[PDB]
Amino acid sequence: NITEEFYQSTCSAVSKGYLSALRTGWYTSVITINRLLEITREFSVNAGVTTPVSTYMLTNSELLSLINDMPITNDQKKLMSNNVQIVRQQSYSIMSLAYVVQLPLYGVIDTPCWKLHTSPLCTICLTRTDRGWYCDNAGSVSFFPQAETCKVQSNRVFCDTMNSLTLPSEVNLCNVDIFNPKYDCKIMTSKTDVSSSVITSLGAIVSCYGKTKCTASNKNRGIIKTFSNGCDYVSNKGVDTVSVGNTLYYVNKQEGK
Amino acid sequence: NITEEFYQSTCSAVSKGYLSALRTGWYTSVITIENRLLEITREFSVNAGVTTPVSTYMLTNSELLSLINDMPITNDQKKLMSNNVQIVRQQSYSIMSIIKEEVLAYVVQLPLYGVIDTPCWKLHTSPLCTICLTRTDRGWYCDNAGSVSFFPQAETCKVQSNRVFCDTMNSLTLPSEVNLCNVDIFNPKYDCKIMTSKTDVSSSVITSLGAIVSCYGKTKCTASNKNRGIIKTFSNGCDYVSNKGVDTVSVGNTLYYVNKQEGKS
Amino acid sequence: NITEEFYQSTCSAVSKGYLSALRTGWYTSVITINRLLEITREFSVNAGVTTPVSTYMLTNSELLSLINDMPITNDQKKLMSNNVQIVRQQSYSIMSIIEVLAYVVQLPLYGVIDTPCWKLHTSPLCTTSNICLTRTDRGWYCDNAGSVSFFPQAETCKVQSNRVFCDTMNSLTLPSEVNLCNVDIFNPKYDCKIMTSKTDVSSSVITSLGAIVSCYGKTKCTASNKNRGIIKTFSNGCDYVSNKGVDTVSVGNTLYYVNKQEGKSLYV
Repeated sequence: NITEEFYQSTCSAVSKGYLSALRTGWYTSVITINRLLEITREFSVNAGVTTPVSTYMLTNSELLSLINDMPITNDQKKLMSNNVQIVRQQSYSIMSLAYVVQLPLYGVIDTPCWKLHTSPLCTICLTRTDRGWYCDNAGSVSFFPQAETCKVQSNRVFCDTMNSLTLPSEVNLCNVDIFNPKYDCKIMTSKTDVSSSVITSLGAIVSCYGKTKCTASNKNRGIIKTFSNGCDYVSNKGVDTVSVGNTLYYVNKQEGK
Repeated sequence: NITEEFYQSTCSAVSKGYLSALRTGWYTSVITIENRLLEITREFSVNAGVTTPVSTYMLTNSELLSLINDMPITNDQKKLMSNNVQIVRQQSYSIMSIIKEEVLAYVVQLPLYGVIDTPCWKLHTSPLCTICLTRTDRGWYCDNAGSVSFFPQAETCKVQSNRVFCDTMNSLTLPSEVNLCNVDIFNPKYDCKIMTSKTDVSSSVITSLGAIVSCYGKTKCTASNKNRGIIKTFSNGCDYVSNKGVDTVSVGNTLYYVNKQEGKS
Repeated sequence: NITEEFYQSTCSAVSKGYLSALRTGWYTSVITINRLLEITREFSVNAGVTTPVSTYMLTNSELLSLINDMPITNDQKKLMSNNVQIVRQQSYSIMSIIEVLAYVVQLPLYGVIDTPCWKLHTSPLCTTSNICLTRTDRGWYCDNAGSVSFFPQAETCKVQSNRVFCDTMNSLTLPSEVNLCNVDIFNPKYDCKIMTSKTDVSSSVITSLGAIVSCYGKTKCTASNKNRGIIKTFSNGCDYVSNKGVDTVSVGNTLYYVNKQEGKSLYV
């Protein structure tokens, strides 16, 4: 269900097909008491505040029981129930044996999200500067600039709205045209050639300029492409590595023994 | 007394009343050991020789107060750290040393606060439309030797009650005139950082003691109470809600929760 | 081998002499299994994903064995072998499905090595109604296939001795002409990023081998030695101090510590 589109005119790639869950609240629960030994160790090691929330601190069934108590839709309950791993990673446990457990509440769910990657475009060079995750919100778009804040599992993304930036939909036009009149796209500029590569979700972007030699290879077939002056995109189905000068980039994870 | 002031003219809220402690140094101490040893060994194996926070196994409550007493600082400083060992541990590191022949040696690293008891405030912001503007520099501010230190990454400051503890390592220094941006974005004494839009935008932001709601264009925004129900239907404006009288806010189909929701005990 | 240059004209300092290793890939390995107890605890505490990769999860020798399997040069293998601590810190371990316990270990592959890196620190510079400027792009820079990779988040780079290990995931690519911003902020070959003020500002910044002190307006700033007390009183300007000769700096009532302060030892 996940796709990636490449836009040569702006030297940027967009990974689409994700579905959202945006944290807009917290649900708290007070808890009192072999298992006690593990809880005690955790709090001693982390000075009274832990994350993720471990199974010792809260068991798989106790968690589902709390999910059921939460004041939310059934589709929401169902979604959290299938992603306890992420839910735990976005939760906190705080000592006050008494301690308080703190779980996320998702204000909105099943909205489109996409991730944006960018590379230099030269003729002078321009690079778009607003990389990261975007999600549709209440008719606008929430943008999440810090990579830490969004967790992905298959086609589901879970983001924290605490430090998000709200933007109009017209930002999408920057993908096609950097000089568009409806929104002022953020860019960075240079007066000299620059070459590099960026690994994206389903491939890689290669910006190759000036005298630099750039090549792409396959583990079995060796060198399959030599690039010249341009901005190009390569699929992870047909390419395993990219080379920019003497720097080697790996498009796929390299499976070991 | 912690308070929150809302400023409609800039669509921003400021949480005030905090008192500061800014880390400007480190105090180190070498520790040797010939049950507790088992826990220390595990910690270092799991964290590849460097840990934070500093656990009670690595350094006991009384050993810690003893070190706080050794540190070259004021008594009010000593008193402050003594009442906040939890935070102090969270801002400290423990580093394993060489593989000795007959002992386990490691170094413990504790914060030294270069200044204390200065005012801090936290700034939240939401979009203001008339074309829209949003102020950009959210986060913690603290007074510092006649200027203001600004801490843009939320991770860097720890709060407990009315005390804040921040790390000066990656701070930005600014003049006091930055306060004037709260009331007037177009003031002549300082260039307030803003982000702009040519189209309507709607959103909400949860603050410390409430929430801000920016509602523009065709979007429906409402605020509700548990008891009662819908109190307020908003139209085109920037409004603030107190967490004493409102529990939830709705922007289009997105629901925001102003209070933490208390669950089964 | 490691030096630091101060540039008064820009109120900035550059630490040089480091050598690079830039992560551009991952090497994965599937693993099946007293030791089992520790592994189980780690996954229960961290909800199935851990970093760093512990000795329980992967032993010192198993690690070197994997380093030997990796498709890379010998100098690379030699470098990682001397820095297992860092390698573990940059690696992940992820549990799978289901005494029959499977998990995947994830190690960095360094696309390039032994290139120069430097770190950039900056402080406010004020002049003339006063105007004041601060350069905004602090952090690590490394040479990379004829250009320069910049790493703005401090988290991403780990240092040990004169070696730096950085993650290219969130890097920004820049031309070499950025170096000219060290000497001249208003240079014509590159547009240096700056932040501005219309009022005086004073502060200090601790660098790798010293500290920078920006002292302006009515503020009093001093520098001291433990063995000699006050050795300098500053006036309106931007100055640098070496950590060999100075231990503390004072800006108004705020005290900064240039060196780590050695304390009392304990025994158990």
